[PDB]
Amino acid sequence: QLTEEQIAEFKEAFSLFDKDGDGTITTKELGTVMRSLGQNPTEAELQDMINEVDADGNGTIDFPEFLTMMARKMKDTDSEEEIREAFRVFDKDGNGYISAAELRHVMTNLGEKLTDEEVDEMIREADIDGDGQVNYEEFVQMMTAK
Ligand SMILES: CN1CCN(CCCN2c3ccccc3Sc3ccc(C(F)(F)F)cc32)CC1
Ligand SMILES: CN1CCN(CCCN2c3ccccc3Sc3ccc(C(F)(F)F)cc32)CC1
Ligand SMILES: CN1CCN(CCCN2c3ccccc3Sc3ccc(C(F)(F)F)cc32)CC1
Ligand SMILES: CN1CCN(CCCN2c3ccccc3Sc3ccc(C(F)(F)F)cc32)CC1
Ligand SMILES: [Ca+2]
Ligand SMILES: [Ca+2]
Ligand SMILES: [Ca+2]
Ligand SMILES: [Ca+2]
Repeated sequence: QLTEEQIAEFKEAFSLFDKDGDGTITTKELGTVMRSLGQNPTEAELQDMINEVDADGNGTIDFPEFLTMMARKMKDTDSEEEIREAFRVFDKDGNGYISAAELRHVMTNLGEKLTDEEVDEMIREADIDGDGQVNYEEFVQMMTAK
């Protein structure tokens, strides 16, 4: 079940979307985060994404709704392609490995300022074989909660 550590981590993640700190993520905020990741949704696709997670139907996502979404899990059968595309946003040089440098660049473009200690830790926790990098297989497992 949801650990307290995961809750604080998810609250941190929540703040990457909730730019203005008003406690809700709007389509505008979702749009700017997606664009920072090289994605380009239309105002309509942005609305569908919010509506899939919007529980009380008020058009925006508050922390409980985000936590709920984040809390839940699915198998790798759940669009391996989405995972593939996400991997590609990190693996900027296309070599098949996410380096600490690549992880840092992505985070910075997202507006998250990590030190060296934090980047290595994020890497260390996803790294299975111990080479200090995250390959696609390691990435998949991080995502599929297994
Ligand atoms: C001031 N100092 C700034 C950096 N933040 C957290 C750094 C990134 N971070 C992180 C890194 C290592 C170990 C735990 C965590 S919590 C966390 C949760 C989500 C994200 C995310 F957002 F990337 F998904 C990033 C982090 C801690 C406080
Ligand atoms: C049922 N299953 C669960 C719901 N979604 C998963 C996450 C929802 N959502 C989303 C939708 C489409 C594509 C990517 C994403 S990531 C994401 C990030 C933030 C939010 C935001 F902003 F709303 F918080 C909503 C989403 C897929 C379908
Ligand atoms: C639950 N247990 C811990 C979580 N995962 C590893 C998560 C590593 N990870 C991370 C770690 C702490 C805080 C936030 C994040 S988000 C994130 C994003 C990219 C990567 C990247 F790019 F390196 F792969 C790794 C992580 C492994 C299983
Ligand atoms: C428990 N089960 C719940 C669902 N997933 C959530 C996705 C992984 N994720 C993550 C992992 C550990 C700690 C914090 C986070 S927030 C986060 C932010 C970005 C990414 C990234 F990298 F994709 F950009 C991945 C994650 C984790 C495992
Ligand atoms: Ca907001
Ligand atoms: Ca809502
Ligand atoms: Ca790479
Ligand atoms: Ca590795």
